[PDB]
Amino acid sequence: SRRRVVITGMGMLSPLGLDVPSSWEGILAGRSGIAPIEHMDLSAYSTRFGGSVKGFNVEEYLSAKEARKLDLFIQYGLAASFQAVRDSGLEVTDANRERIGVSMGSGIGGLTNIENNCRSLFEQGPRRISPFFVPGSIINMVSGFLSIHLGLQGPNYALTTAQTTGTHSIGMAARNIAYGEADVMVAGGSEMAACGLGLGGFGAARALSTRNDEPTRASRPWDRDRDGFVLSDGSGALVLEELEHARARGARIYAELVGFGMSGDAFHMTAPPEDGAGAARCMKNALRDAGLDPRQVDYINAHGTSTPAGDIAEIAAVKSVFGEHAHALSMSSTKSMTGHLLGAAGAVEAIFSVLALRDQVAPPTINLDNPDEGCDLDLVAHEAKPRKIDVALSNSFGFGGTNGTLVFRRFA
Amino acid sequence: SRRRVVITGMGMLSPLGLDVPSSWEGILAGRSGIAPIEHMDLSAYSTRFGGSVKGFNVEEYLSAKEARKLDLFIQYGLAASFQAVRDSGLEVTDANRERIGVSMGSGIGGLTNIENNCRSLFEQGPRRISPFFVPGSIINMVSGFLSIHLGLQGPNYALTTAQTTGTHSIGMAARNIAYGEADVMVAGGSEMAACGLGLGGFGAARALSTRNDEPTRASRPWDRDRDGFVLSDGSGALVLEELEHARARGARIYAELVGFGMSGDAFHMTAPPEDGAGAARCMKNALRDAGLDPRQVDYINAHGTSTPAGDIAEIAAVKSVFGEHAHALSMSSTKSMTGHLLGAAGAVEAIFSVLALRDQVAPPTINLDNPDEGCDLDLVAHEAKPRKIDVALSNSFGFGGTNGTLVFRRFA
Ligand SMILES: CC(=O)N1Cc2ccc(N)cc2C1
Repeated sequence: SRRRVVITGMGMLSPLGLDVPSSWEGILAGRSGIAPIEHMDLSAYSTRFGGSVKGFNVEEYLSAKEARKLDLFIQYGLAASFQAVRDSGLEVTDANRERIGVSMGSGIGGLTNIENNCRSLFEQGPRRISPFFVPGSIINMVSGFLSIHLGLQGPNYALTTAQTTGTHSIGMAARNIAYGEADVMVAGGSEMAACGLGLGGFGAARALSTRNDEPTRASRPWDRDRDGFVLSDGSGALVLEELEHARARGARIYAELVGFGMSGDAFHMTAPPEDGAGAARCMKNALRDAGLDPRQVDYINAHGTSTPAGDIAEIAAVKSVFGEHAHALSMSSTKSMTGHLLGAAGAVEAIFSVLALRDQVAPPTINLDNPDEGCDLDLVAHEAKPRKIDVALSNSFGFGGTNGTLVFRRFA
Repeated sequence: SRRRVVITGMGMLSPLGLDVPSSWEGILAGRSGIAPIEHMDLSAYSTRFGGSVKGFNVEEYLSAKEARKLDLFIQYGLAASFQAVRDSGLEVTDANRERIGVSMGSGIGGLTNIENNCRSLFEQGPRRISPFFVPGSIINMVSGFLSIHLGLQGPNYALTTAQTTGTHSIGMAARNIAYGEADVMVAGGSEMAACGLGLGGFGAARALSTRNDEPTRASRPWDRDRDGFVLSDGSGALVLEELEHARARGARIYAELVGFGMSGDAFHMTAPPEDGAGAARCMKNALRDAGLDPRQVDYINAHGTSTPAGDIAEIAAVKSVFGEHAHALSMSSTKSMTGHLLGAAGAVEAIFSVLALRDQVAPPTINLDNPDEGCDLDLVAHEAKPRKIDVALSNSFGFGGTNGTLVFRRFA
């Protein structure tokens, strides 16, 4: 039957740093990775800032010759994938390669790449479209390229479920191992949507904070002055591993993955139900899946996108699932500092959640100066809060009424 | 032990018709759906033909208002999903809605919408980007929109595994049911990449047939004159159902899905290994999953893309897997008539594999006028072949070395 699943490796690019420890240091210090965007000219855009990955050197991972053929999202996913695999100390052999797979996803994928070849197509013509446009841009090629580079011959796929992609990717990889389709999976996601179509598209839908004159205070989840999410780039990857396999080889285990929930809201293409009915169903499935009393949950890492409707939905979802225990746990949004990595949001927040467990600290919600109507839970405003965390939960919600929950606990 | 999964409903948009019975009539008569592409200037392109969905009326499915928000690939996916659900006679209720989920995917997604919003971005700047650009273009919106429209609250997600997408979607939907996460799933894929960026993308990699003089003859898997694949558009969708839930409501069962294989080649970003190592591993994994010996397999719907390296690698794979049984089974490429629907290839080709079981006939590989070196198997050249079929394989292989196999068995 169902095997248990532990975290043996983590890798990350965020607007807070080029690895996990540097990113985490910023999280505990309540530092913002949000700044005006420099790689393009956004004077015609209603939003001109985001969470860029700053100082990324792809030639720490790939030959410039390969890197040139690949969209930044693919570069970011490989960067985090390679970190996580090295962090696991796992050796890939002919003996285990067929039992090691990969599920790295993206919400949008190679939008910069499609934008640039679109430029070439319209300004010059079809014959200037790169021969590398398809394999360098489509979402499954983080899983593809990682498998080619490392010899991973296990299950090879990618999810695209918008802002839920990282949680879905991690959770379903765990089910791969749980049910014995694999002993190891590299799982998470990557996003680089900070191009014309991305900032314009989200801008057109009026979803983005337009606080161009103070980018670091734009992402203010549950604050009454919130005006949309902040668009950020990066990657999260975890090495998920069957528990006995991890023990046999003496792997360092950060935490166990005990619970995964999915659920459609069936409510609206882009709007979350104000009652949190979808988040509620999802967390309930995931806590059942983990065989837990909801009162065991100590820390929740919220979706916490800093949109009006999304944030309030999540208070209502947590009050409804946890009843009075909603006032005992701590809930925070690391999106306060990183902004919204979209399909990678689930991945980086999975790792922040595992790190709350290791270090016994609730990350802060920075910029929560004036909590909104009903937002009366412990939201770890401003400053990290050292506390007892046995069980941590990470929530994601996306367009299509798509929901995911991951439940982690300490392994000893 | 594990719940059994059956097919109770099927839906399709293809170059051979706007539904399954019309597509299947096409298939068994050896008709081509390939023609010069219209309503689009391909003067500057090396390929000017493909498999277009001819005569599609989205308003049979959606309001004009709904449909104007959504890329053709999503319209195609919804059409297939709606056909399939209706074909199943499933009643969605408050009692069962949490146990009905969706896994509809795409290889490439919303190229045509990205192209048109790009046209507007480059000519007039970002204030001409549709506010429905993002949710109207991202790959999870077939699953999103279907779930919202039918009120489905089960597992809500999408796969994107290039030309393997449709197969992976159906396969991992089947897993959700087997391991009791859902009782019903709508699964498959949709694709409409016949924009400048698709034909130009694949054209730039010289992956496409350039036989503009005889478009019906361009797709010729295992023929010595083949010169790359034909780009085709459309959708497949299956209603997957746990057996006891099918029988309890007196569902018409087309066939049972007994076996699912995934596997990475870990070989090359675009190229398959010459010896079908990947396809071999994947078919072996799928037959082991089904608890079947290779001698039990009667019909294989090949990937059969009409690429020099792709077609011959599949011959290698089958010979390696089926040894002294490889000439006994019939193996045909329906891409000989449909061309390559990319991420929807696996969905439509799963349906054709189910109807091969229902009607006891192997669909032809048309245009196999001169089989290449080593292509001495029963590739059902030119005409449909009635024969005994108890076990059917549908193989899919994609960029990133991503493999998928589905094993269907007759039900009586
Ligand atoms: C043409 C056809 O087969 N259908 C099935 C179906 C199901 C639901 C909705 N909204 C619309 C339609 C149209």
